[PDB]
Amino acid sequence: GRSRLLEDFRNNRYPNLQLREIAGHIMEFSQDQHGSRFIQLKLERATPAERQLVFNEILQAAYQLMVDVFGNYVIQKFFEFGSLEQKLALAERIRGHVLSLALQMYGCRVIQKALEFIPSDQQNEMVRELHQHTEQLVQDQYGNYVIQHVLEHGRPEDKSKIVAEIRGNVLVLSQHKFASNVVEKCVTHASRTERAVLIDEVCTMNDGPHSALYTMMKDQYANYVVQKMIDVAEPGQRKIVMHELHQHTEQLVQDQYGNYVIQHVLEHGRPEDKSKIVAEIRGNVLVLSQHKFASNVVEKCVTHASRTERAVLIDEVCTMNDGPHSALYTMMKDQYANYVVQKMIDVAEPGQRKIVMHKIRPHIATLRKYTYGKHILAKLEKY
RNA sequence: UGUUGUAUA
Repeated sequence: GRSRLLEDFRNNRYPNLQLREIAGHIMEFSQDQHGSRFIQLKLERATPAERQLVFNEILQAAYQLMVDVFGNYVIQKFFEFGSLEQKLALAERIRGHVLSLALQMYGCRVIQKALEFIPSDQQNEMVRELHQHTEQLVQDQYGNYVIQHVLEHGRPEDKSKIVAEIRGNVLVLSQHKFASNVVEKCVTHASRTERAVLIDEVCTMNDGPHSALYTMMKDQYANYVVQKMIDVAEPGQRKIVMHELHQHTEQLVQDQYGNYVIQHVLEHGRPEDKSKIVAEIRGNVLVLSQHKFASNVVEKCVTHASRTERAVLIDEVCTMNDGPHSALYTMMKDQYANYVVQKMIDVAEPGQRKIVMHKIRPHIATLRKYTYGKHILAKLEKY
């Protein structure tokens, strides 16, 4: 199916091939893996005369290039390094097809490039086509990237229109694999008023017997939205969001997705929020350290809480008993809590580390017999 | 020895 020229260029002939030599073959080269990189490289150091010759061979069938696995890079080159007249002619071929391209695996790259480098009257013409289909775009595996592009670099008036389509479905779209990222970009990149309205929407609604925010923090996708809502909420709303988190801390530290929201607060939140999380953990360090999910939260607590809060959690482990065992001994033998013991050794202050080593000392000579306890021994060979 | 989400050769 390939021309002789393309086949030979692929098979190492013409090591000095120039743009002018492949006249009449631009469309075929563009739809070829190596023909496309050739045109892209050659365009970079090509004269305006050459670039225009290339452009005339792709303009008619430009759409076909936009939806091609290899040709879409060529279209993108002209949207970024072509003449004003070339950018505008390509925008004309796009007119009436923006939606199809934004829904397309390669077309959506071309749309984002066009939105970034064509003039304003053409950006607004292109965005006008999209505003009629925001609902579909927000949930599409490719269109969601085009919506996020507008939110990150578009003009405020256009961001506001995207917020209006999301205004009302924050809870549902936050649980959507593709749309949850758009909710994030709205929360981070829209106006102050629009961010507060979106955050307030889930603050004021209930999901049956659950608070909407609690549901979101348990969701595989919406937990990322809440983390962003925590990062950008103004102080008054932030306290409202955090109140839902604190009320459900015990549930969330044991949840497969909620435990990351708790850790996010421990690593990047305010210290008094960490102090309240620690106060819920206190008295349950033994049990939570043995939990697949909560054990990670216990680790973040001793790492990021205050000096005395960490000391309290470590001292609890040192002083509490598990039936006839010391809690430390039970923790060392557990598949998860052994990691907590190791982290506690690492972060303890020398005086407290000595107390930890004292409770560990009777067991050193027999840790090798334990599936997980032996990793305490392995670690201790650095102390 | 232990847990989270979409981008092109």
